[PDB]
Amino acid sequence: EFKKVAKETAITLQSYLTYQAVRLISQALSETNPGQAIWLGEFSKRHPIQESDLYLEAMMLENKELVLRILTVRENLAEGVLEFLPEMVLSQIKQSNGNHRRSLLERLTQ
Amino acid sequence: FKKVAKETAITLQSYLTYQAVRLISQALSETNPGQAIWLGEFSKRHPIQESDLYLEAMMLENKELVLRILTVRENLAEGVLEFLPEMVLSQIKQSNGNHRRSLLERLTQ
Repeated sequence: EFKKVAKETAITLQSYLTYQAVRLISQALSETNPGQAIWLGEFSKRHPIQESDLYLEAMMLENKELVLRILTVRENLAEGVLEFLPEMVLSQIKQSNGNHRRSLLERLTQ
Repeated sequence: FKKVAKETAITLQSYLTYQAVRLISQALSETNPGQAIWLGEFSKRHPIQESDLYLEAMMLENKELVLRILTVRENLAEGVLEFLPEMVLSQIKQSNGNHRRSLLERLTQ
């Protein structure tokens, strides 16, 4: 029952999947149309993918076709990845937690 | 879809840690301002986006806080992870529609 945190994490996740889409598409383009990939690279320097909506809106001024392609790719990733995440993250934290704990307590002894 | 899932899972891990620290600091600033102010200074010196290093770093300075972060992040992790796929997937669809409509309008305008 921490909504503020759920909200901010969801929003973060949204932008991250957006970035994750741009990553895939960038690789694709680095093969197919290099000149366009160079553009995408430097575009992403001028605009933080962290504000994905501001990023996408900004892109509309330059390459509408890509925006659309991003919107699609991002949603597919979302479908493919989202459901596996809770189990995945929870046990990662658990394992990480254990290792830090056992490590920190060993330092006290040693 | 596997590589993405792992990278996302790591980020989310890293992120929830941050989010924990944040929540802890909010309380610390209400309670032990000296500690909170130190926490601030520390965060600047060590990048939270690197939790595992960020934590090991802090193990050399405030073991008691490290252990608290670990407990706190896991509480959030359990309270939040579950409602995440519905929220994000829905949130994307919604942003997706707006963006499409906006864009397709601009095209003819």
